Amino acid sequence: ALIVPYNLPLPGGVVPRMLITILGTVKPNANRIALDFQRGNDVAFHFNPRFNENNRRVIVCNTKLDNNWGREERQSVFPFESGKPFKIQVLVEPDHFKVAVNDAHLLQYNHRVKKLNEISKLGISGDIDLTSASYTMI
Ligand SMILES: COc1c(F)c(F)c(C(=O)N[C@H]2[C@@H](O)[C@@H](CO)O[C@@H](S[C@@H]3O[C@H](CO)[C@H](O)[C@H](NC(=O)c4c(F)c(F)c(OC)c(F)c4F)[C@H]3OS(=O)(=O)O)[C@@H]2O)c(F)c1F
Repeated sequence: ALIVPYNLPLPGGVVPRMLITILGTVKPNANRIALDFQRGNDVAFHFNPRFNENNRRVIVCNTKLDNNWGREERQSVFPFESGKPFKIQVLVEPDHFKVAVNDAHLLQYNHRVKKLNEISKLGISGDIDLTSASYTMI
């Protein structure tokens, strides 16, 4: 049981082979969830499940630079369910973040922010009960 929004420091930023694991439960009637991997005020990787965008469920990913959102990356697969426990794993690889939900690969997001070792915070927010947030090197 962690308070949301939660900040997970990433000391010395991220690096390939770093695995971030988030455990929680989606609230009933959730509207959205967000993971924000931040480089100072910039958002290197925003991962944003939306439960009701024009009555569709979609995950939006993007980068924020100098307070400007870039071009969104959207795909169709939506593994979250209101009221249910989830696991998000974010594995940093050399050219992308690799995301799996509930042990199934979901998406990749290519690195736009190049200075990986300055992406030194993960913010976790939105309509979840957050159980734990941690990292390990694999
Ligand atoms: C298929 O359907 C669509 C569509 F319907 C669209 F509208 C778009 C379109 O691009 N929509 C974007 C457009 O309307 C743009 C214009 O400013 O605004 C973004 S919204 C923006 O999108 C960003 C990523 O590009 C962020 O997701 C951003 N959200 C947050 O900052 C945010 C959040 F994600 C949270 F989860 C959150 O609380 C947990 C919160 F407080 C937030 F502020 C969020 O800002 S907020 O909705 O005002 O909060 C739309 O996605 C689209 F591409 C599609 F493909």
